[PDB]
Amino acid sequence: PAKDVQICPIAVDTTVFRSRTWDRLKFEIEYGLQRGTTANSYLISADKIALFDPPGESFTDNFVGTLIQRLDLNSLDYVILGHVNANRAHTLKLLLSLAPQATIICSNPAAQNLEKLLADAEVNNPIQVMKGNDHLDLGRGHELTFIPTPSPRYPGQLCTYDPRTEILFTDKLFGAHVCGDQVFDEGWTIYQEDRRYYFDCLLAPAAAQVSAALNKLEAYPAQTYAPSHGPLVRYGLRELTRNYQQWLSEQQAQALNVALIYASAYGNTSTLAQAIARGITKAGVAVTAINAETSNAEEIKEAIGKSAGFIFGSPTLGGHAPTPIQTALGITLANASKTQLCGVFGSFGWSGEAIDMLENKFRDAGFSFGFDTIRVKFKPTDQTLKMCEEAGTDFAQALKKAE
Ligand SMILES: [Cl-]
Repeated sequence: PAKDVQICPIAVDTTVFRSRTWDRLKFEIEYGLQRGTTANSYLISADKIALFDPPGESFTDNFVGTLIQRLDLNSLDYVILGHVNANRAHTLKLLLSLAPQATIICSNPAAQNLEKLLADAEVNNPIQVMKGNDHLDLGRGHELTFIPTPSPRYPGQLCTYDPRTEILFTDKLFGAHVCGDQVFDEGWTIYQEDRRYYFDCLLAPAAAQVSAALNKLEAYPAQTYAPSHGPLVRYGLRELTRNYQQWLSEQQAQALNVALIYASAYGNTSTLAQAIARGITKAGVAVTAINAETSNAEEIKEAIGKSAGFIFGSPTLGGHAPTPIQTALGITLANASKTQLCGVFGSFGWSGEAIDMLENKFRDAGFSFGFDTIRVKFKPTDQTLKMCEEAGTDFAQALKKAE
């Protein structure tokens, strides 16, 4: 059917707003099972009123339209962000015009990102940054605790625990891209494929960071996970968590590993990276995704230190690679043995010099390539993604053959 907003009370003072779509939201590998999705927003209305995670651009208008019918937006005290991107920032522009009094609650990386993304918006709501073990009291026992859970794709990711309701707001962790009528997750098997596919696409290339996150989240006695996507996780909570533990262990235990180092200004090269990673992991080879824009030098040395191959993905910005890709290249060249398999991909518009530069440097430095250098003009399509996944598989097979 058409996009809607499903509203449901879920705990004391707590309501979920699920923006639902039965169609494919984006051309991203994670939407591949084509079972639709939801973007979940949450409202805690106590002595103070907090809204978690307004949905992105496809959902902006239905969401604001629905929300104003339920809430006087001038009474909104807080907008809490589990993560930040241009997609979400679009909704925030409208929402914060209507709720000029509200304070933004988010992680420090999310904050810098938001400040960038809203540089030319007129909105100037204040931001309160939260780090681990910070609190925010909404009254009536809802003393929230914050838990940064960063990953290469979501550097600003922030989880939130509400002890009054025993809900852990988990943002991108523990979700599933599936649109259904059930607000809650009764039944294990119907969601099992979606949950594993979600893990495989989003989390497997960030296994060390995701393990670290789950380690922190164990300290909170959650009875429910309230994720960005899919049903709320109540009936499948323990089972899903044990499966995560097992899947993470599998990932970090595979004999071969690929360092996939990328950057992306508008998301295109990132979309390609996800696809290539999935082709690699589905072939039984681990991926350590590195977002060069947010990573540090020791991160890269470490990744290159344990990898059997490395792959660079880069956009072209004024005819050059982004600065973080240039510096990552140096660390890589300074540390990688010439026996590592090499790959190059990227998206571009008018020109793709960054790709050419990287291919040349790696060839000159005597590396063997595991797939033909990938060049995508502007926005990736379904076909593009499948080709990239197949390249990742190809890369993986080439590594396995080498032992
Ligand atoms: Cl983020």
